[PDB]
Amino acid sequence: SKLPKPVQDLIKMIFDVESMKKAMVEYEIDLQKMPLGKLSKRQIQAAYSILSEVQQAVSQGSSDSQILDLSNRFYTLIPHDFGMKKPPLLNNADSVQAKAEMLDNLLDIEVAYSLLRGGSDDSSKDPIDVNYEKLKTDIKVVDRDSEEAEIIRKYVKNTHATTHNAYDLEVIDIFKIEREGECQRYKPFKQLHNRRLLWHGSRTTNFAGILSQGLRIAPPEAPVTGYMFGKGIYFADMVSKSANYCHTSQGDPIGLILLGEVALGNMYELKHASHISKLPKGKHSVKGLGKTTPDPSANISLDGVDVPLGTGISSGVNDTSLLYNEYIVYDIAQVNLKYLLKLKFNFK
Ligand SMILES: Cc1nc2ccccc2c(=O)[nH]1
Repeated sequence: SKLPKPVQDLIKMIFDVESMKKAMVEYEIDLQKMPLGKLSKRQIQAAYSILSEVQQAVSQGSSDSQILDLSNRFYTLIPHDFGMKKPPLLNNADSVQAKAEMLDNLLDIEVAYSLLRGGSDDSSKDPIDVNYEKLKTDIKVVDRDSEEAEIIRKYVKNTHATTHNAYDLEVIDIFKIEREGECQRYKPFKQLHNRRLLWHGSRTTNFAGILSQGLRIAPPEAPVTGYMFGKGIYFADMVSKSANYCHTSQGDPIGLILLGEVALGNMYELKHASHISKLPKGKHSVKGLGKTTPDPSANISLDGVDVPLGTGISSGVNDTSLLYNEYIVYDIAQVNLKYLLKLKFNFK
């Protein structure tokens, strides 16, 4: 009752058990054999190791049956329902990427559903108040006419890529967030140079986890797929690049995005896929060099932090496998989430 409507609107939204169920069904998971309440960490941890066993087998060149065994084992562990359609073999990069994408969501779906059942949920206290406390995060509404509000709205407007011409982004709510202990954790990197305010798009069902446990790196068991520069935390300077990872449908055009203080330091600027996790001496990050970059001449120093809100301009790089820039850090302590934005997607 006692929280601002937008802050409340956000809790019910991120803690929706019905939205969690929707995602499971969209991954073709058998909710009769694998309900929301059966999902466990060691089960998803096991599901990662099988995908890593699959990608190793395919690489080492295995036999139909031994490769088929891991496909059966994965589905036996994570009950799937394909109806009358035959179960698709997990024996290729597209097959593993799609299952690895699912586990990421299922990981943050578990972390969220566990929170909901956890705690001394009694009766007198408003469901919102109860759940907002469980995130261990100070969520405060940013005023419409504030300084930061104009900066954040300039950033959204100017960094929307010409390629991403399928929606128009519309800002609904801006929240100044501060995760419990994050500043104490980030403290060793606050002094570091090249600190930037960057974007991070993610599915709505993952935010109760993102605000609960912060932005995280894939576990060692996870297959090394989907991401261009290894297991690390990925950001964009282009809003629409991150906004794409909200997976907003025409029926559900409401999604959430992030702005985190990423302590980049000396960036190991690459142009083509390169798995590392272990950076080179003196480097603190990786920068995926894109053909299009926000105007470096139009940089802003909001709170002594670099904000590349420049209009989309082409960088002088053409020998690169990347359309737009991306940034990766391999230490979760180098991130410090500042804002959470509620965005409307207006499809053409
Ligand atoms: C999950 C995720 N991956 C990304 C990769 C590149 C750039 C941005 C993102 C992002 O925002 N979320």
